[PDB]
Amino acid sequence: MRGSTRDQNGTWEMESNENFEGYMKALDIDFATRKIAVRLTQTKVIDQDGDNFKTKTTSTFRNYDVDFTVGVEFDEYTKSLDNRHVKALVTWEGDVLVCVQKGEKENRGWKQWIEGDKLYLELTCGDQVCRQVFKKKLVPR
Repeated sequence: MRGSTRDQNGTWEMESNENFEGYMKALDIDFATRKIAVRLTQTKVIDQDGDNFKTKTTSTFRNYDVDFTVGVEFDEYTKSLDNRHVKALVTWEGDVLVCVQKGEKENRGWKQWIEGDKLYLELTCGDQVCRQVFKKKLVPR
């Protein structure tokens, strides 16, 4: 994948989500939670000021909010998911925003990037990959 810009500011609405179930299962998220969440549309709001990100990902079930500074390791406590601690680090690879979440689970993290007018997010855990695509609702520019 390739990002067309590093500017991810805006509000984005999920248009597709594939293998979210597998990703959730890899995280040991319980059956009932997976069934509720799997096909609920998510909205993602990104407020990005240089290296500082505040993100909110919302549905009518749960929200999944995380704030970070690019290039600064942090203790991510995953209360909205599996209630674990990971050492999270978000870096740029080109114009792809890459997060590695070090901890118990292998190969855990995500990659987020813009292609033109859409936002893409690939979430990984173990041997599972979830691919999400979001259409634009609002961007500043």
